[PDB]
Amino acid sequence: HMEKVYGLIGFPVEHSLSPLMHNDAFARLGIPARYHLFSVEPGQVGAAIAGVRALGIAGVNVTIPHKLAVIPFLDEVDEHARRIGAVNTIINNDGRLVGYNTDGLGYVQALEEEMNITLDGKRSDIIYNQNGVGMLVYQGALAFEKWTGQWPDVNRMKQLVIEALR
Amino acid sequence: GHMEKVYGLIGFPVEHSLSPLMHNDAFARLGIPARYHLFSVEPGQVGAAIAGVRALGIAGVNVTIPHKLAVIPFLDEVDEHARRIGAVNTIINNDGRLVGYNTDGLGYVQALEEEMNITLDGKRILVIGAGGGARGIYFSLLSTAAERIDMANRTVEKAERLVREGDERRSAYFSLAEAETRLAEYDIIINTTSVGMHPRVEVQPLSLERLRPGVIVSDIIYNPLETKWLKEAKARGARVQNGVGMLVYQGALAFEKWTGQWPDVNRMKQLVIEALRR
Ligand SMILES: [Cl-]
Ligand SMILES: [Cl-]
Repeated sequence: HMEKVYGLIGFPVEHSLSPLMHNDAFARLGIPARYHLFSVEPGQVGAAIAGVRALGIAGVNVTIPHKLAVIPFLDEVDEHARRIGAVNTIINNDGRLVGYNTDGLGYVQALEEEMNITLDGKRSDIIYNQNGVGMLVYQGALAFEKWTGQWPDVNRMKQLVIEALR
Repeated sequence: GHMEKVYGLIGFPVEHSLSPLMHNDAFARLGIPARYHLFSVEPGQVGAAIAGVRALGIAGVNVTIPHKLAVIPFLDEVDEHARRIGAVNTIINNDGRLVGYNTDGLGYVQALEEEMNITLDGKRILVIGAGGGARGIYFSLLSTAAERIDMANRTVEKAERLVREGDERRSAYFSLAEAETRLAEYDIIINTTSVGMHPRVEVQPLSLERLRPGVIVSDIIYNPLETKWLKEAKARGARVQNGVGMLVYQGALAFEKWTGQWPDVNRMKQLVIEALRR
């Protein structure tokens, strides 16, 4: 079968662990696809996004330093991402590119699940190299769910991440 | 873990390709951090796709119908052999600079010499058809020590035009009718037309009536794995070859151009044949 293409856009991206967790998750769920790393120099972000649409790449995550840069090139941006003024997740719907930001929701969810608490109280270090691991995994999983419609096994993603960071 | 490099095919359509099958298996057997994908590119979306290749850092892509001519303006450089053919089927991305090549000719030739264990020295060759699928083969054959490379085509003027681009000292142009009458004058006969290809199988590129026994009859068609033409040639005592080899060597040459390593062609043929017989 023809696998769909996904990946991470950023500069640098070579040491990202997103491929590790996403690819294991695709396989686990029998999803014909692969997650890659796209090193995009500042100045070519416009061409990278136009490139995503033209090549039919299914979707891409966006890390430093393009979260803000990709916005003018999308066809639609989620009100939340607009407000934040940053996008870390893009999906290509038959040519229409929509931007989302799962960094926040991801931090929150990973917090209350890893700490087993509820923010309704006063209402951790995101650096993973509480860890930022939970955040890395959850923001990715939210993106994974947007693309595939399936919520991946986060415990497995965390396990692979941690093991690698060690 | 290492960053996988991205390769793929651009065209419209691309889903039928066997390149992923071949390349992904080769990357695995050789321990190469990479994957070959399929990228559908609509006519008029070529400039954006190429710009994408540069921006995203895609290592290389093959090009097929109907973009082999259309991609040229977006390339920084085009190999001399590809410029002569006027089509690019292989692009390598050298850290931002795109160079195009065409593996048609060498793919065919190298597969012929190896599969049939022969040298082209002094061979009298007849190429049938004068289309894009024949230009690479024709030009590469001219670079060998073949005795002659003649060309036959239904519309003789197209063959004449191509021969003028060639030598004219070792190559003459003929109509299919003329070619059939002098079919005995050739050591190797090559069909580059799609006559006999799926689904219109019960027809042949040209009559083998005057074919000599023991000569080589080469058909680049690989679907079916044996055209009516090849079957009859075998019956007439000819050594035969379908296009599987060309397809494979086209892939191997691009693969080597990209990685610097020559893949296992027998393994590639094995997978290809299985996919075709499926
Ligand atoms: Cl012409
Ligand atoms: Cl072929």
